[PDB]
Amino acid sequence: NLVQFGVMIEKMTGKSALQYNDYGCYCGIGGSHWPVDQTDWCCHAHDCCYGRLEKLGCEPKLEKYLFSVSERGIFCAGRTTCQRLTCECDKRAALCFRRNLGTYNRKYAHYPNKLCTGPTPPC
Ligand SMILES: Cc1c(C(=O)C(N)=O)c2c(OCC(=O)O)cccc2n1Cc1ccccc1C(F)(F)F
Ligand SMILES: [Ca+2]
Ligand SMILES: [Cl-]
Ligand SMILES: [Cl-]
Repeated sequence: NLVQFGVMIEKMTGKSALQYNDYGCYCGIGGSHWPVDQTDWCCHAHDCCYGRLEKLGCEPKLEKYLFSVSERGIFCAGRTTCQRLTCECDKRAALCFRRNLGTYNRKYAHYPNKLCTGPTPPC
């Protein structure tokens, strides 16, 4: 249930959402070992954000929220607090991606999971 996040990613980065799937060791489902770069740390932080939401009773993988983008930035909304929290985790990630556009490297898109090595940093 990832239409909204993808749309947020595209608005904020100018790239297709597909460019952030399987990026590094953390972007995409699950993740492990040490983040390859700052964009990947965004995804590590995002996974941590979702785990916090799951411990609150939310289902952030499934929640559908509402959002807009102006110049003031990204405005999050939703009927429930869980939807709004999901939007906040995604927003922080999309902003993090935009902020690190400067070190985004195409070589890490679709990164083979065997190249993920090191310890798994804690949340
Ligand atoms: C960037 C990202 C994710 C992350 O932010 C992350 N931390 O792993 C992500 C994701 O993470 C949620 C999680 O693993 O808890 C699952 C599926 C696709 C994901 N993607 C890619 C993505 C995002 C939005 C819409 C579509 C896609 C996709 F996969 F189609 F490219
Ligand atoms: Ca992930
Ligand atoms: Cl976060
Ligand atoms: Cl609803």
